[PDB]
Amino acid sequence: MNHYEVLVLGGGSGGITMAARMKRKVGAENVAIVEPSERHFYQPIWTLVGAGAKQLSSSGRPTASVIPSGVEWIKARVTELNPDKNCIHTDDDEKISYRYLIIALGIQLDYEKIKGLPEGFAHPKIGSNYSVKTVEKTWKALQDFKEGNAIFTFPNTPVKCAGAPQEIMYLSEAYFRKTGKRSKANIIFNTSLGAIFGVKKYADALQEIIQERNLTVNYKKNLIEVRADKQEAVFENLDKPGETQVISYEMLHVTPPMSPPDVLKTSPVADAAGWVDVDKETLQHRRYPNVFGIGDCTNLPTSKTAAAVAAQSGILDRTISVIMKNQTPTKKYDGYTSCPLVTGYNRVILAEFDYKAEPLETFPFDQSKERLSMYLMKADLMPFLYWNMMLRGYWGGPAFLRKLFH
Amino acid sequence: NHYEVLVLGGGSGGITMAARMKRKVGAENVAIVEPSERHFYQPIWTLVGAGAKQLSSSGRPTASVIPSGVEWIKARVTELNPDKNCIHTDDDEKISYRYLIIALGIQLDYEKIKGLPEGFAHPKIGSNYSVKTVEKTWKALQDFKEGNAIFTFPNTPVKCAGAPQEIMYLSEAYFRKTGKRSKANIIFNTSLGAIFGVKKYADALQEIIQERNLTVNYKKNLIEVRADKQEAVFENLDKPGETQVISYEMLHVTPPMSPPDVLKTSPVADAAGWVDVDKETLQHRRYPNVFGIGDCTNLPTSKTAAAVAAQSGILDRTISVIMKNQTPTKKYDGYTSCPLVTGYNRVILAEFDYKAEPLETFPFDQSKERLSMYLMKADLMPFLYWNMMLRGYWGGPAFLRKLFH
Ligand SMILES: Cc1cc2nc3c(=O)[nH]c(=O)nc-3n(C[C@H](O)[C@H](O)[C@H](O)COP(=O)(O)OP(=O)(O)OC[C@H]3O[C@@H](n4cnc5c(N)ncnc54)[C@H](O)[C@@H]3O)c2cc1C
Ligand SMILES: Cc1cc2nc3c(=O)[nH]c(=O)nc-3n(C[C@H](O)[C@H](O)[C@H](O)COP(=O)(O)OP(=O)(O)OC[C@H]3O[C@@H](n4cnc5c(N)ncnc54)[C@H](O)[C@@H]3O)c2cc1C
Ligand SMILES: NC(=O)CN(CC(=O)O)CC(=O)O
Ligand SMILES: NC(=O)CN(CC(=O)O)CC(=O)O
Repeated sequence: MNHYEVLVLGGGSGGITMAARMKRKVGAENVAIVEPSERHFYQPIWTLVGAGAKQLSSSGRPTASVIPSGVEWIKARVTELNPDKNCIHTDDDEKISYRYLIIALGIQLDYEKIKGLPEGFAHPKIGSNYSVKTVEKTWKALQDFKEGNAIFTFPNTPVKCAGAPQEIMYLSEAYFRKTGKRSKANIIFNTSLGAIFGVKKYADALQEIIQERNLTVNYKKNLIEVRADKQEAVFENLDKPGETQVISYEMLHVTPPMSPPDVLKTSPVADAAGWVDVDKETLQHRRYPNVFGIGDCTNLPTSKTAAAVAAQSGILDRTISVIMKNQTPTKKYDGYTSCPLVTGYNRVILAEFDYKAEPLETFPFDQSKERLSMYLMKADLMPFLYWNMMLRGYWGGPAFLRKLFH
Repeated sequence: NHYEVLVLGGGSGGITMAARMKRKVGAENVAIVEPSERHFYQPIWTLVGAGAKQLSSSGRPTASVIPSGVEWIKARVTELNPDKNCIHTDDDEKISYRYLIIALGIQLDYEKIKGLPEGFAHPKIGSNYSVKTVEKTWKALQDFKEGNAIFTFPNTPVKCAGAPQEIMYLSEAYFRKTGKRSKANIIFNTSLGAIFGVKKYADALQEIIQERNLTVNYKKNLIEVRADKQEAVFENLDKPGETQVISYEMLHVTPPMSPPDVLKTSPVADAAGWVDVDKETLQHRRYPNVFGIGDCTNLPTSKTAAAVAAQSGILDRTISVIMKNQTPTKKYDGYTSCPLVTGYNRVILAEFDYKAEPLETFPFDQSKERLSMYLMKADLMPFLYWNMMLRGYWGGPAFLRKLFH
């Protein structure tokens, strides 16, 4: 069997970041990354791409260019995990064993659970910022909008970046105003959830925006079907089983149902729901002590964000090092996570919070207010620091800077 | 091989639907894919765990309930390719169909709890949800001397939401009748924030919980069992990262549950792995020749055999009208029932619908503990299950409800 001291499953945000940290602990030649995709994306940029404010090209880099130098890149798809014999399988029929395993497989997009998708993306007026293949379609639908309903969906599953499904609504609302066609747009947010946001301090701020900008939010309404032919969308009422609603749209933004990667759903490393089953403090696996998880694929009960990944990477780095000395971990993850909500082409509400769903703000001023400073940070600073600091393993939590500023 | 109607699963919904469609398309045009040699009426296991009935009475050979002339393919489904109208089995056989009925039930995942299932090799721990552990529940009740009697409820969907607490009420009554109620601290450690999701019966159970000094610990989920040390670890779902290690003299485990593995990645599943069907007609949302019944579906109601029975009448008509190139008319109302055994001689018959509101068959108040309803569940309904439901002659109780009113 091909073998590595540290095997990283997934070459996305968590995988690359952990690979860089592990290169410095065990040496590059002793780390491998299993990743089939040729390109690595900073997916937060896609919110602004779908709003015409950023280029798709700028959100990605070739996977080969972010692989830490000297780390082995296995360009393949994991097809099975056998933790009881410390090995995995790839779709090349290659078997790889490990001393330590880091699982960073992200979350899976399930557009096809929506009837009429993804076939319907071949038609105009429908987009989705959650995929490289549909994010630009959001912008074209926003551009080509003339009159009617502008509908935005939130599915009945876990999601990554719970703020992005509505960020694009606020940007869409602002685009209509600057283009003079706000009068002609009826803006609808049909969300499976019962609340606009899970943290009150920020839910309150967004509700103020919903009121002042004439937005309609229908709660517990989930998209089940798209008739891209007829520009019709069917929504189910989760509170009244059986009841469905057909509504026309002049533009529709779809947030797809999402699930654990297929390979994990049936794996011994998953919990009953398919997520990597790890200690919520240390990120060591609950049942396989040489297995670790990070990012969207875990059952860490916090919002699945890249900011969360960075905080987790600092914790996991310390967990693994301590276990390699057969000591007990002491540093505990607090559920830190962050959704910088873009509320317009020049404003961001920087939501930061923790396992308790209470604010945990880095800056001493009130981040529930729309701010230009926070827009610039997200749109211009954070991508630079992602490629050049986070992916090299030198960005953990902002806890350091939060306590500096008191 | 090809069959007009292919039924996946030879359980409650599978056998029932096979019997009904035998009468629609002919027995020779129906097949059942089911690997298990024994078929169980699982509600009895609640009383087996309490020592009130024998496990032998719970099951019959699978061969004994297959409708005459229907093909029993004793194998395990391993793939579903609905776009080519076929499935694969663990015999490397490929079977095609004109219509597919998916009745694969729910899957139990004891191994997601560290220390299980190997912990069942030790004493003092049982589970009524498995044939291989339900009798261990009864022995744990027997051997209980002094300490904590722990009953759990997981953080996943469940079949029969009432059973995890039914065996607690029976266990309480058993300790009174053996004199050792004084020596038992009895706790229901549940992942949920409520004792029951329908208020009328939630109030009834809460009054029973207070009157018999039972402890309910909400948002507490079993994550590990140290069977050797008789210790059980719970996570606090309200404070991620916090745990609690508890000693037990008796532990009853309700395991985490999930969709069958073969469905988790299947195109017929919704994003969560449940069979994605219309909530009223039970026809699949994306493949119009596919149907779902029972625990494997995403029907948003309690997963119960009574729900299967009501669903079998709707699905029978749904499939019949589709065969006649017509659109289905009759809607499923989400009817389901958990007849809660509250003691060795009493039952709260909870019946409700999609809106989580009571829908009682009888005109009297079923919130009250009743011997009539105990006698019905313990003795009559098993008879009616083997002899009417599994023959396709039991659907919704709607008719009886309207008469009895
Ligand atoms: C539109 C949008 C906007 C967002 N905005 C923000 C934001 O403003 N702020 C924020 O913090 N977060 C945001 N996020 C979330 C952020 O992108 C993710 O949380 C983060 O990328 C998670 O990292 P990860 O490593 O867990 O997964 P990913 O970065 O998604 O990486 C997973 C990797 O696993 C690979 N993989 C999958 N299956 C297999 C397999 N079987 N074998 C091998 N490899 C496999 C994939 O190819 C991928 O490279 C946003 C997300 C979206 C979609
Ligand atoms: C302890 C307990 C007490 C209960 N009490 C009650 C009660 O009082 N009232 C009530 O209404 N309900 C009760 N229930 C629930 C009831 O038993 C179930 O809801 C009912 O059996 C659901 O039927 P089903 O056909 O959907 O699944 P099942 O009856 O479980 O049948 C599923 C079948 O699918 C088969 N199968 C699985 N995977 C595959 C595969 N890959 N290929 C082929 N076949 C496969 C299995 O072998 C099984 O035979 C109770 C359940 C338990 C565990
Ligand atoms: N949905 C709306 O249009 C406005 N709504 C806000 C909401 O739905 O939460 C109520 C209000 O403004 O008083
Ligand atoms: N008891 C009944 O309702 C009919 N039963 C008879 C029985 O098994 O008791 C089935 C049959 O027709 O043979």
